[PDB]
Parts: sequence; C-alpha cells; structure tokens
Amino acid sequence: LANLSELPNIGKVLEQDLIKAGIKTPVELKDVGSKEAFLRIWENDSSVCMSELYALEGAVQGIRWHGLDEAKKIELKKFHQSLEG
Amino acid sequence: ANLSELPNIGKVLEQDLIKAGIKTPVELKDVGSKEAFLRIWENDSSVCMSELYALEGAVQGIRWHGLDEAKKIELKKFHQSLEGHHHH
Repeated sequence: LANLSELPNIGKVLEQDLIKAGIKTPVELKDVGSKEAFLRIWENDSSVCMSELYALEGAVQGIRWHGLDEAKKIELKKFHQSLEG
Repeated sequence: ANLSELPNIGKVLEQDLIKAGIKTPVELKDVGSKEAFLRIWENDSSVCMSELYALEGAVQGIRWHGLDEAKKIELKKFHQSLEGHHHH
C-alpha cells in the first residue's frame, strides 16, 4: 500500500495526525471515511480545520480537494459547522 | 477553491489579501507568503506573525500549527527584520 502521505492532499502532518488517531494506511482511511477520521483527529487535536476535512475527503476520493463536487463541499462544511459548535 | 477555503485563511484575511490584489489560491501560491504578507502589511502594519504563519500554512496546504520548525524560524526572522529587529 501507498503511505498515507503519498495520497492526494495528505502531507506529513496530516499523516501523523491520522496515525495518532489510529488510521495507519489508505485502506483504513477509506474504511472509516473522512468525517469519522476527522472526528478521531479532533479528539486529539481540536486545531484540525475545515480545510483538512476537505483534504481527507479528497484523499478518500483520490483527487486534489479543490476538485470536490459542490454538494460534497457543502456537506462537509455543514458537518464541520455542526461540530464547532 | 476560494481563498477562505484554504487552511488558516479567515474571512477577514481573505478580504485583506483581495484588497492587496491577491484574489485566488493560485495567486497566493504564485507570490508566496512573504510577498503576500508584505502587501497586506503595507496596507495595515498591524498584521503580524499570526497572519504570516497563516499565509505560509495556506501555501503549503496545512494548518499553520504543523509548519516545520525551520520554516517557522525563517518566518520569525523575516517578521522581526520588518518590525525593526534585524540581527546584529
């Protein structure tokens, strides 16, 4: 398998945060999905941001996040809004 | 993407960037954080280290909190020099 940090949108720091949250490979990331991965990281470090949720979803979909469809961006913004608070 | 969809860029920093002629993420990457910071600082010298870190983190696609230590020190040296504290 690829390293998490080779996936689109996932740099070294997001890879470290995923690993610290228990998500260690692309297969684990796709299994849990972006929203749940984000929440797990948030439980450790609440500085993880709306942009990093977009990055995780892009990684799951295998695309740079700028290209996410509009409905998905709005869904993820609505999720991040529900959390904060 | 909009500027305010990039990591660390709030609505007010997006407005400051636009006012300084930096209107898109591509335009921000093209000029980089130090030039973008100078442009906003020229308009408002109250912008400060926080904004510089935010801008570099935006360029790198990461929360500023994750910037490498070398980059953070590089940015601090630049900011200190701008604000009247060059190294001796």
